[PDB]
Amino acid sequence: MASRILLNNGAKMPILGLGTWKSPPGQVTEAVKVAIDVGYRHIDCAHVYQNENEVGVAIQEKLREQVVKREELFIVSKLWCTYHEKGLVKGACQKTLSDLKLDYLDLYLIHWPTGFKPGKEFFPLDESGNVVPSDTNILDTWAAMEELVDEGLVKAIGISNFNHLQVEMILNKPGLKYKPAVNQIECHPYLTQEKLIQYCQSKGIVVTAYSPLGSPDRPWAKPEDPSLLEDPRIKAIAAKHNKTTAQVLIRFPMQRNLVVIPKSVTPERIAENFKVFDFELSSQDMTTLLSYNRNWRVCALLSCTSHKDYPFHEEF
Ligand SMILES: NC(=O)c1ccc[n+]([C@@H]2O[C@H](COP(=O)([O-])OP(=O)(O)OC[C@H]3O[C@@H](n4cnc5c(N)ncnc54)[C@H](OP(=O)(O)O)[C@@H]3O)[C@@H](O)[C@H]2O)c1
Repeated sequence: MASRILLNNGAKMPILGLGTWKSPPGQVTEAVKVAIDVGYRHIDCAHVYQNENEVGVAIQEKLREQVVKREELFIVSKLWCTYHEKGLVKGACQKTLSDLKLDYLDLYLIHWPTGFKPGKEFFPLDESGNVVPSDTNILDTWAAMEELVDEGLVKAIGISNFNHLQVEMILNKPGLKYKPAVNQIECHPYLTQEKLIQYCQSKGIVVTAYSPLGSPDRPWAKPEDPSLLEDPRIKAIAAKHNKTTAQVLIRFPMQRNLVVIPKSVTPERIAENFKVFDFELSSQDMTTLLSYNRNWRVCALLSCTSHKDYPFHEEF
C-alpha cells in the first residue's frame, strides 16, 4: 500500500485524510495539529462546517513550525450549495482560502449537485420545508470551478455526492476544459457503492469515501440504526487481524483504491486511525465486508428530495 494516488491533473493525493465535519471549533485546531504530527498530510474541510478558520490556525502553525512543507500537504475544501451562481464561486473559494491561511487549495469540490438560493442561510427555506433552489445548473457551476484552476486558486477540482448520470453530464459537458479529479461519496460496508465506484474509476476519477466509520456522531442518529463499529461480524475480522474495528473500516476502502477521510477530534483515535499501512485484509475479508451492503446512508440531504438535481433517486 503506497500512501498517495495519482490524480488526472498529474498531482498525487494522500489516500488517508482527516475529516472535520462536526469537529468542534474549540477542539479542531489541536486535532489537526496532532494529525499532522502523527503523519496525516490530507485534511478534508468545507465552508459549511463553520470551522475552517480553526483548521487553518493548525495548518499555519505546523507550516510555521516547519513540521511540514506546504507542498507536502493536500488540503481539500468544498463550495457550498448557496454559491453555485457564476459570480459567487470565486469569492466563496477566496473566503475558504483566507480562513484556511492558504494561497491555494489542492482540491476544491462542488459539495452537492444541488444549487440553492444565495443568501446568509445555508438552507434557505420557503414558508412551507422546502429548500429554495437556484436556477444555475451543474454545467455552469463547473465552468466557474474551471476558472479557479486557471486563476491559480486551486490545483484540482472535483465533485461530491454526484450520481453516475451527473458525473456523466459533467464528462459530456460541451467545451469541457478539466475533468473532475475526484468524486467524494459516502462509502462503507453498509453502502458499498460498487456501481458508482466502478464507473468513476473507469473514467480516471478518484473516489473518496466519506463517513467510513458510519458517522456515529451524525446529528440525526437513531438508536435503531445499524452501527458499523458495533457490528460483531466486523469486530471479528478486526480481532483476527489484531486491529481495531475502526482500523478495519479504514483499510477496507484503501484496498478498493479509494481515498478515505475518517474524522476524529480524539488524539489517541487520530493516531490509531493512521496505523493502517501495516496489515492487509484478504480478498475473502474484502468480499465479506462488501456483502454487508444495506444501501444505508448517513447523508441523504432529506430537505432537498424535490430539487431537480437531488442525487439519490437514481439507482446510482
Ligand atoms: N462530501 C460530503 O457531503 C461529506 C459528508 C459527510 C462527511 N464528509 C467528510 O467525511 C468525514 C468523515 O465522515 P463523518 O465525520 O461523517 O464520520 P466518520 O469518520 O465515519 O465517523 C466519525 C465518528 O467516529 C468516531 N471515531 C473516530 N475514530 C474512531 C475510533 N478509532 N474508534 C471509535 N470511534 C471513532 C469519531 O469520534 P471522535 O471525533 O469523538 O473521536 C466520530 O464520532 C467528515 O468529517 C467530512 O470531512 C463529507
